[PDB]
Amino acid sequence: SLSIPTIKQVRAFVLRGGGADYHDQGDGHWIDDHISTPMGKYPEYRQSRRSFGINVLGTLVVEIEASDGNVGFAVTTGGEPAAYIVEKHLARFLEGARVTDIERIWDQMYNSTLYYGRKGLVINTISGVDLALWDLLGKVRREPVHQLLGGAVRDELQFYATGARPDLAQKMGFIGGKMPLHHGPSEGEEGLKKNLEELATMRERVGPDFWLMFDCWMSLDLNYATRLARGAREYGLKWIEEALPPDDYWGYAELRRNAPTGMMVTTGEHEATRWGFRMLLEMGCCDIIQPDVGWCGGVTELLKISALADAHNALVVPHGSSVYSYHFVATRQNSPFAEFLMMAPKADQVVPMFHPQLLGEPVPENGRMRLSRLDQPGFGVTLNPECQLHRPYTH
Amino acid sequence: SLSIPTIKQVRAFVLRGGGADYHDQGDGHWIDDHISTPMGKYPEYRQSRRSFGINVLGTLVVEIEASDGNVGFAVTTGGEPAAYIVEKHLARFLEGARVTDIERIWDQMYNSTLYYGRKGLVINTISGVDLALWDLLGKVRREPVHQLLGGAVRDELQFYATGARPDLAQKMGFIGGKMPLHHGPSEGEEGLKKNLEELATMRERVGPDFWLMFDCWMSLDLNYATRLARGAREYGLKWIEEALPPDDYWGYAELRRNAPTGMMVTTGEHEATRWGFRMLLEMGCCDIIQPDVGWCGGVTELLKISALADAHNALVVPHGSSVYSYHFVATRQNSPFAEFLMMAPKADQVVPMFHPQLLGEPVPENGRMRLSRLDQPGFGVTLNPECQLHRPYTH
Amino acid sequence: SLSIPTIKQVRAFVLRGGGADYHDQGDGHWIDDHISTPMGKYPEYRQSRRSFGINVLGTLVVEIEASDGNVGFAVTTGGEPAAYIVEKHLARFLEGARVTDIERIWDQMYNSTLYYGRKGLVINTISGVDLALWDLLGKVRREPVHQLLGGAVRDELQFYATGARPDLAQKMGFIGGKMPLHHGPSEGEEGLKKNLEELATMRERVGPDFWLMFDCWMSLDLNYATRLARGAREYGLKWIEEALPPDDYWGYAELRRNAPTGMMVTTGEHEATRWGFRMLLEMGCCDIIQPDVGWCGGVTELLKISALADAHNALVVPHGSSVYSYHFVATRQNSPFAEFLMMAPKADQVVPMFHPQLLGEPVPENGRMRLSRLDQPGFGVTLNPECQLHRPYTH
Amino acid sequence: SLSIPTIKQVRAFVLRGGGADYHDQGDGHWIDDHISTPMGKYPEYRQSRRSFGINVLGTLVVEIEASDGNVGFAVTTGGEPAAYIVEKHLARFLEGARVTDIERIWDQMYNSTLYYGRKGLVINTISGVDLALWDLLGKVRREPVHQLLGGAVRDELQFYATGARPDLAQKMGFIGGKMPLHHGPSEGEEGLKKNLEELATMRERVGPDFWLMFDCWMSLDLNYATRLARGAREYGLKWIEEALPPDDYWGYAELRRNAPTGMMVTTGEHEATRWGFRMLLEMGCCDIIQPDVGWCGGVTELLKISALADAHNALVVPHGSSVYSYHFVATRQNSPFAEFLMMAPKADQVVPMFHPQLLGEPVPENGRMRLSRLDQPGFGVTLNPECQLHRPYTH
Ligand SMILES: [Mg+2]
Ligand SMILES: [Mg+2]
Ligand SMILES: [Mg+2]
Ligand SMILES: [Mg+2]
Repeated sequence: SLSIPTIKQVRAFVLRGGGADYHDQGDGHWIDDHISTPMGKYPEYRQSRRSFGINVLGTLVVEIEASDGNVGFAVTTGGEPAAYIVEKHLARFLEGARVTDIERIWDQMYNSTLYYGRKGLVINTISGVDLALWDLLGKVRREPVHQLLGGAVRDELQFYATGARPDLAQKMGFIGGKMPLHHGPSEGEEGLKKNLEELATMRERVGPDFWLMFDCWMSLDLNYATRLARGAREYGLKWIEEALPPDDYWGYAELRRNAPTGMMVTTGEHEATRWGFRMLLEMGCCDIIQPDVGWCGGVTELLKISALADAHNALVVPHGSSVYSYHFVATRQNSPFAEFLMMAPKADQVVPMFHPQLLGEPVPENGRMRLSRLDQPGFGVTLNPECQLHRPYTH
Repeated sequence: SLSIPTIKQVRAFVLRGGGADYHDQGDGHWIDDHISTPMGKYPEYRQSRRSFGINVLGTLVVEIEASDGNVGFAVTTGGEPAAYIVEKHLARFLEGARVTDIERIWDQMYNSTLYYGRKGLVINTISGVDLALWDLLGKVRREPVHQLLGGAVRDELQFYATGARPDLAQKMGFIGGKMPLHHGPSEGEEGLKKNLEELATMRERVGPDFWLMFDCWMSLDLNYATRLARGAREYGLKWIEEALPPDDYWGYAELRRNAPTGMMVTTGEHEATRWGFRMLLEMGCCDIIQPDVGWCGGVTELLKISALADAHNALVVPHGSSVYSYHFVATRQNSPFAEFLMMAPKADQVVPMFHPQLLGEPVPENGRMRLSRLDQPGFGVTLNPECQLHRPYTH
Repeated sequence: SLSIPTIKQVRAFVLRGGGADYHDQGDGHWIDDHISTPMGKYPEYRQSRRSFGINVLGTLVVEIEASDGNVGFAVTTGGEPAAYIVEKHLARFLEGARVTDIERIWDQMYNSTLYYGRKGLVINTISGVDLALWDLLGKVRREPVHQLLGGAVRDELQFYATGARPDLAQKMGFIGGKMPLHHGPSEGEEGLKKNLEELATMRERVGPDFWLMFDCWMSLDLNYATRLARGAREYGLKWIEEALPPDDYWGYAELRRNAPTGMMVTTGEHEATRWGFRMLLEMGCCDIIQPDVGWCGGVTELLKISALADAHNALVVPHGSSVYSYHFVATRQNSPFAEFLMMAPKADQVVPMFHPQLLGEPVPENGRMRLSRLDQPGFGVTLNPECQLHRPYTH
Repeated sequence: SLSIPTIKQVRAFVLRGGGADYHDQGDGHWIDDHISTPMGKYPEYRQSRRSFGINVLGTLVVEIEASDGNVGFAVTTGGEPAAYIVEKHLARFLEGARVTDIERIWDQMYNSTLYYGRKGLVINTISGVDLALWDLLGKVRREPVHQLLGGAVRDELQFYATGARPDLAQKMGFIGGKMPLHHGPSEGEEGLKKNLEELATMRERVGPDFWLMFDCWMSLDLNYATRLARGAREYGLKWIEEALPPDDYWGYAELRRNAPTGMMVTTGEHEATRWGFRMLLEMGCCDIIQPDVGWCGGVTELLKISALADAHNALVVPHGSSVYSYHFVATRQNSPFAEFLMMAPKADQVVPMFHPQLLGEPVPENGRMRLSRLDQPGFGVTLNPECQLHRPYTH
């Protein structure tokens, strides 16, 4: 049988400016233009999410070198504190292990960090290592990750675009456009009117069939979300996303019940592990779960989260994670379409989602992506040599 | 990247005499010695399960030849009627497909047979094909199946033994002994006393720590099972298995609630798909689910069933399926120990579980199985040339 | 009215060796002596919790300097990664604020870190800052923290002692002794017998009335915990703590239902926020919630958690946090007794809980602590000059 | 540390004519002009609430003198019978106690009156003493009560006005207008038509965005309330308040379910303690709880009620209690806006809510109140020397 290499060393680097950390941006970007958030109730933190620190972490790069010379890697959000965790804590569970010990390594990472993990940063870190491991395994086997995950179930991926210009997204071939909500509860009725006006304007431009969705980034309360959803019915809003904070399971269940018949309620990008998603599904909190592969626990855990959704006959549409989501969703019956975040400042052109960190990163063409483009080993990308890496720790 | 072969042809064969169909035995075997079943209420069908036709199907052998010459295969219960389904119906979804299209092929087999499937024989058939596909993928990758399923999470498997001699199993290093219940409700109080006498005798021989369990093969009613469990508490019975018919979800939940504190209720060998097991788990029907990989939908579906169990923090101890279960359970955190069926007529020695069909089949060595022993490609076994195959159908 | 000062600067430091991070110990300590944990299923990580990295973070020291010269501080678990969060992210919400803006500062810290927080390390960090804020407010007001929290409701605190020697704790005046469980599920029946033997031995030494408890540090599964509790009834075990991982709300509810009548099930030291505890209380997961003030969100959030418990008429016995818990529990009707960790290596004498970091730290005197002893401003302690602080980051 | 004074004496006085007892009015006031109540079914008690005795108690004034000369006080509804309770019963728990023993004193007051308390008058009395204690503590510390309650979370309070002239309230800067319902179930369809006509007239005058609410003072039945709410949908009614009697928890839950999507159901001004509000929240009886600080148990208990609402992510908008509510709500994230009762006979001008009892009482200016106006110690008000006090009892 094939001689399986062992893991020689694990390394963590930090990278800043775009890439995995969607919000690690500069000035003039739609993704930081008055997005409604839980902090919006404070005027001083309403115009910019960066002002309250959404960009304090940056990107965590994890590299895993095997005894055969192969090197797998992945990028996610975490930066220096995450690098500390990788170098000082998690490395011990990987070094010396066979590259195929995926399930065992994940279990040790999760159980060993349980005392300060469960959700958030620690899970982001575990996800990063996990992705790097799958990248390495793919490289060792000389096959793309989708083939290690049961194979694709569709010949191409179809995308909806997230950004402030759903009208421009339609012209680019996308199947729908998810817009950021710009006004929250603290802006009262005037803000609600402005929210609905924005949706109305886009509906007029795109026609009655193009999909339109609202992303609320955990910024509303039950009543406001209920009224926004009801008011959006007139414009055929397909779904309302992350209306409430992730810990409010009860509120999501109520919102889904009070929502217009046919309109979906989605959430999950800030939820983690099979247990977090079990709570969402069992309490009937949403119609679509949206875990981020780089934050929910990685591919190993997403496989379990996905199977849970399968049993619940629920749709799983991961929070756009570049090739990390593309390789995964291609193999899932429960993920008929995918999210493509428009990282161009004015959302007026398609650019790689994790630009400029990944070389070889495919992007939708007329809103689609042929599976044939994901034919390289692992996740099929290489780290851009132009991105200055920083290794804050060693072990 | 590696050149993935396509599937050239699928073939179905029938084999009789032992093997995958555990009950396809001759005379004098403990496995057919007055085992309590739902038919026990009829004196004419009480002594032998073969009398009511538990051995009417025999073994289904599925072979899948790839364009590179590799041939994967698997064995399960189904015989001629299953071969008909494989050759006349399922073959079309596999031939021409890339060997890595596992998820897509499974979905097509299940959705195309829904009108006459869901559970039973049709799922057994789908499972056999699925197993042959995983064997083939392992051979193409030149790796044992456990490495394709996330890698082992333990260095060895530990087994409990199923048969009429738990005392002898103890001497052979097994961690426990599950014995068949010989008397059902129609045999009244005398039968109940006999059941408890057999347990008492074995408990006396093995000491207070050795695990002892009762397998009831769907033969009881709620009250009888309740009383049997209570009476068995005095002997520290670890669990009572398949006390009721598979369709009685409600009864299982009630039984589990009325069971002695600490004693477990298990079931599942006659349950199929992620949805069947979701019902068992959500309704609180059992403490351990026991799907048979060759009957529940195969490895592909068992992965999803297992993930569901993970979310429910439930134990999964698959019904023994020789190498097909060994390779799978080795990779699951939720499967700490495994079942080994004692197929020797008097359960007084260890013999290959699927004897005589599988050459190279590993047997437990003093109740354990080092993972280092499962180092060959696929499921690591070959079809015994001695077994005369029969090809009932072609396509 | 009193002139309220503003916050001039917040600083984060890292300290190693004992202190707030209970597990940051050296060799020969009972607290690292074969404690049962979720990693115990791996022989390599069974003897020492330090081997899997329970001591990788160390202590986070937060200092908050006000415009009047007063400086509040606190210690908790978090180290360098937590310091990064404090300096690079949280500082902005405090500097310039009036020292009395506690509720507003907490809300901003939590809502600004939601995208990578909710539980774990980020909450530990928020908790440390919150504790330093309360220490500062107490110093500005020139009053002990208990007087800022509604005043004491008892004249003295009474403690139960946690460590491997409940017998010695009895001789030192404590009201009970909580001992660490040393064997988990992977150690089977032999381990279960050993666990019960240790309990039996201690019960024999202390008599039938002295309280005895078992701390399981998230290491069991439902069935094992069920059997351990039943076996411990013979020895009058008062409660079984953290039997299951924090994310298994469903399992806890089941365990509490199957627990011996009168025996309590407790958990919560690894749970955070009002919402995490709402889930525990509403689902009937435990009889006593045990949040750690330095990990659950700080005093500000613990006040809300405590009020929730009040409505549920539930007991709240916070995980011991030295003066940070003493000042809080003294004011709560729902916290009749408190936890005191025996940090002496052999748990054979009383030493300061957060030794050697806090000068002026009060120790129980014959198992009790008169409130008259907590008469100094804030939390009444000073940073030990001996401890060499490290300032990893600035802002 | 600061030397904390003790309580020297507690005194209770009675005051009549306006003030704390909102309904202790004379002729010609909107607050007594055909308000719908549970007694409305009797024609003789329909025109005036005073006719059935809503004004039989008057105001209870509680004074607490400390050893340092400081004197705290508060006003609420209770009069002579409440004074009896204060002087003859509650005084014993306060005199001799340190002014900071807030939690202990409250507990003793509640537990000692449990046999004839729980809700109603007795709790009003406890609330009065509790407020006087917080006023005293604020005076001793020389800080406004909001700073003792975690500090303000907003720079100003925004108010909606309660009275028969929401149109005039809009012109005065208020954010909304809550109108009293004038017709109940016994007036049949004619009365329902008149109720909706009144709402229609006000909606025409104020425009589509100004908030309009209906206060029903416990006067309806489930069906009538359901039909009124449905009929008010046309006029964008924001919420329907106290539709049913306080003991009908089941009815409130049903009403909230049958209510127009987006319209809120509120109640609680006649509910008391953490347990009363737990029942409301857990049974899903309302979207907003409206405890009166002077009737629900005081600030000490409202802190617990508020925390409960926090866990339930529910809005808390206290039933206008002058400075007693202002100081509290300023510190709560869950109380974004406040109620201001228009005590002017024709609701055509702003006058102090507790006029003429409190000197130094702030009032909304153009519908808002800067937190800077609540800068005096305690609740910042003094008893008006012109109000003839009466001390019916001594002890
Ligand atoms: Mg989103
Ligand atoms: Mg069985
Ligand atoms: Mg503990
Ligand atoms: Mg009202």
